[PDB]
Formats: sequence, structure tokens, C-alpha cells
Amino acid sequence: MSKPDRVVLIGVAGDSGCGKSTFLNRLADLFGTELMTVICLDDYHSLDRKGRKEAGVTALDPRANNFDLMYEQVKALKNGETIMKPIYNHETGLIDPPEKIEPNRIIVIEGLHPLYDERVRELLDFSVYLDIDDEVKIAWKIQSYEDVLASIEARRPDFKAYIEPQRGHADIVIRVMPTQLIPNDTERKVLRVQLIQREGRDGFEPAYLFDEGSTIQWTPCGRKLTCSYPGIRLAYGPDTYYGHEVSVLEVDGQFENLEEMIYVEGHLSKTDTQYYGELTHLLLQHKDYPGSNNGTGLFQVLTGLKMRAAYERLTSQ
Ligand SMILES: Nc1ncnc2c1ncn2[C@@H]1O[C@H](COP(=O)(O)OP(=O)(O)O)[C@@H](O)[C@H]1O
Ligand SMILES: O=P(O)(O)OC[C@H]1O[C@H](O)[C@H](O)[C@@H](O)[C@@H]1O
Repeated sequence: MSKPDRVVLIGVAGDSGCGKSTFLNRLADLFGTELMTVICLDDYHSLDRKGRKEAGVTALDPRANNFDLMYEQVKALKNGETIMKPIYNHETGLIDPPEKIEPNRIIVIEGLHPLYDERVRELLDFSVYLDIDDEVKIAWKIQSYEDVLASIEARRPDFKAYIEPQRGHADIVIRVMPTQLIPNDTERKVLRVQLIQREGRDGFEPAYLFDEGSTIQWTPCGRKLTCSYPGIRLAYGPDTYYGHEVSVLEVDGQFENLEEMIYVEGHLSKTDTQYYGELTHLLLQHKDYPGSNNGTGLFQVLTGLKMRAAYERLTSQ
């Protein structure tokens, strides 16, 4: 029967090893496993692992995915309709018989091409893109320089042709970069992280520092917070990005204790937390998650808070 329910559709774009499973685990801390259903878009591969090898294409290739079928079932789910979704088996590399997916209050589609097809794009209510510099992405996989570099060098043509342009369509881009606080760094364990927040989505107001419309460089270490060198550095300001207006929040360095975390949170505006300290609580809820001490975990939680705010906004009427 007809319903007043508004199913909210969310997209998470990125390659593997880009913190995507970590990000989805943090979203579970905010929504739970009950009313959120997560769909790995690899299920819409048209070619299985042996098929892609014999056709000579990677999984990044659009000719190895069925966007007609993806759009059919995502649209059906958003109409409160039950679907029979195929299953891609990452172990055996095969496309297994389908399973029954029931519509939920929140549908999150995640994978390589959630923002690639305009038909699916029009269905999404909010989206992220996890952007990892080839420098940082190389450092994560290596933690053999030669063999990894070759691995990411073979995939980059497909990546820049089909994957990277999705950044222009995301409401939020989480960009991970090498640090600027350490001269000639080798390990890439300290990270400079940016939260690129697009202007345009109807109710989505960006988190900011001090003044939402202007540019600030801020070092929180001082008379009220002690840090060891090099410390923490933050930035905020308007900018343009793929021809659209954005608000960029930035953080560089590591949090070495809880006091530095709550100090930064207390000085951020419009984080959409529901109580003072919720950002720090969620960030420390899983100490083992990678990035729990720097800007990657911080901005993942912040992005989820924006999704929660977009969800509560869409389901208020
Ligand atoms: N913020 C981060 N800091 C350091 N390493 C990370 C971070 N996010 C991801 N990684 C590395 O990537 C690997 C896979 O992480 P995961 O979130 O499962 O990526 P995906 O879900 O895209 O496969 C992890 O084992 C970790 O080594
Ligand atoms: O090298 P590719 O064709 O991109 O495949 C990389 C991986 O993609 C898929 O999503 C599965 O995880 C594996 O079946 C495969 O190894």
C-alpha cells in the first residue's frame, strides 16, 4: 500500500583501500543495521572476474557494469518496491543467483560508479567521494614500492577517465593528502585532510571555522592547549571546485590525546552534532578504525552527521 515514508538514498563513491568500509562502519554507528541497508554496486557487474580478464578490462571500466539494471533496481527500491538483486562473489569472482532486497528507510549504494550515471545521480539524496592522493594511496598499500606503484599505475587511466570525474557531482569530497607540517616526509602517516562541501543541496549547510563566508588559518595549539611539534593546523574558506561553489574545511596533523580532539570540536560550527562532544565520542567509539587520530576519521564522522541531518530533514515532512 501507499506510504507517507520517504526512503532516503545515499551514495558513497571510491576505490578500495580508500577507507570505504571504515566509513560505512562509522555510518552504522549513526544509523544502525536496522533501518539502513547497504548495497555494494559490484553486484551490478555485467562481467565476472574471468569475463573481465578475457575481455581485457578492469572493474573500473563502464563496459563491465550494467547501469541499466542498476538504475532499474535503485529506482524500484526508492519507490518502496522489493527487488531481486544479483550478487557478485568477491571470493569466487562469480555472479551468484540473486537475493531479495526489501526497501528500507535509508538505502546506501557504495562502490566505484554511484555518481557515474545521470539516471542514478538524479535519485540520490546525498553523496560522498573518498579522494586519496596517489601519494597517500601508495603509502597505505605499501604499509614494496616498485610493485604497488606499478599496480596503481596500471589502474590510473581507467581511474581518471571513469572514477575521478564523479568528484564534481558529490555533495562532500573527503580528500586525503600528504602533510605540510613535516619537511620531506617518507611514511605518509601524518595526513592533510580536506572536507570539500558543495553548495546547492537544498538543506545542506556546511560546517565551518569562525566565519562561514571567509578564509581562516588556525593553529589551536597555544595558551589553552599544549601540543608537541609539529602539532595540529586547521583551515577553512570558500572556494570553487569543478565550477561549483564549495566550503572547504581542512585539518593537518595528528591528535595525540582527547583534549586536542574536544578542543577542535568545540571550535567548529554547524557540525550537526546533537550534544557537545558527540563528534569526539563517535570518533573514539572505535579506536582501532584507521584514521581515528587524524582528519580522516574526523571528517568521516562529520560527513555522517551531515547525512543524518539530511535524513532528518527529508523525513520531517
Ligand atoms: N584513514 C586511514 N588511515 C590509514 N590507513 C587507511 C585509512 N583508511 C583506509 N586505510 C587502509 O586501507 C585498508 C582498507 O581499508 P577499508 O576501509 O577496508 O578500505 P575499503 O573499504 O575501500 O576496502 C586498511 O587496512 C588500511 O590499511
Ligand atoms: O583487476 P580488476 O578487474 O579491477 O579486479 C579487481 C577486483 O574487482 C572485483 O570487485 C573483485 O574484488 C575481484 O573479483 C577483482 O580481483
